[PDB]
Amino acid sequence: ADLEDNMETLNDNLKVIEKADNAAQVKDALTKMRAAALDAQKATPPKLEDKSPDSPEMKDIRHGYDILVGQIDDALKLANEGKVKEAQAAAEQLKTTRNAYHQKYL
Amino acid sequence: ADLEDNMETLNDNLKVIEKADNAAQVKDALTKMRAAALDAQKATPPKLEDKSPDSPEMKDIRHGYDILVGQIDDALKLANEGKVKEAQAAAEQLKTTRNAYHQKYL
Ligand code: HEM
Ligand code: HEM
Ligand SMILES: [Mg+2]
Ligand SMILES: [Mg+2]
Ligand SMILES: [Mg+2]
Repeated sequence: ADLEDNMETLNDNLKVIEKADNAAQVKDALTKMRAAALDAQKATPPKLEDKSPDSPEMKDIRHGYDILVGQIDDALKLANEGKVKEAQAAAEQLKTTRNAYHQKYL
Repeated sequence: ADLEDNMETLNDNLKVIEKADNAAQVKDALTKMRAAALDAQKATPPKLEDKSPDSPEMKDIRHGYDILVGQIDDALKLANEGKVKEAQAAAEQLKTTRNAYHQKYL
């Protein structure tokens, strides 16, 4: 899957976690967002096509995703304990990384 | 070095930044710090030895460092812009991150 597909998989699943009632739904959604994130990371965004492999940017965007996966595990750890609400909440913090990094790379 | 040294390097250098009066000292300290972090991140803390690298824990431990590294980077950039005060101020935010993950794994 490509970046356009990765982001799409992310957006959709964060939606699902909103409409989610039971724990499981929330888990399968994150499992998916964690896969997508890592993949997205292995990619090179159109605004960085020229940027060098180790450009400070390439390191920034890189780290960004590590923060996203980090926050996904946070909510994943919770969905696992069966704690919906808490995960759903912890899942919102993700919009903050989205905005912070989109602002810089979208 | 071992997790005992890396942290030594962090506690040592962090304080250096507080007593420093010019950007230069700050940047050098932060640079050393950034290293130590990436290093501590690669080791397994005693309290987590018998754990699995896929364990919820290792993920949270993994993340903490990512948070810290990002913070060292945000203060490092300010120092490269000569904001000795804004830089030190940012550095302060590191403690918050330490007290938090030390509670869980120290
Ligand atoms: C889970 C939170 C996130 C959501 C819901 C999300 C959602 C989206 C959506 C809907 C798009 C538009 C895709 C299109 O129009 O084809 C997009 C694009 C993009 N996102 Fe995210 N995103 C998230 C997190 C991130 C993060 C953390 C990064 C960077 C570390 C990132 C980097 C990008 C980039 C570079 C694009 C533009 C792709 C292109 O130019 O085709 N996104 N994202
Ligand atoms: C840059 C802010 C930090 C400072 C100044 C700091 C400082 C220290 C100091 C002085 C020690 C005691 C070492 C010893 O007694 O030998 C220590 C231990 C430790 N720190 Fe940090 N630390 C920081 C951040 C972190 C973070 C983010 C983590 C999260 C993984 C962490 C995890 C640990 C652990 C697990 C130990 C115990 C080592 C042991 O006794 O085996 N520290 N830290
Ligand atoms: Mg996908
Ligand atoms: Mg004092
Ligand atoms: Mg940053």
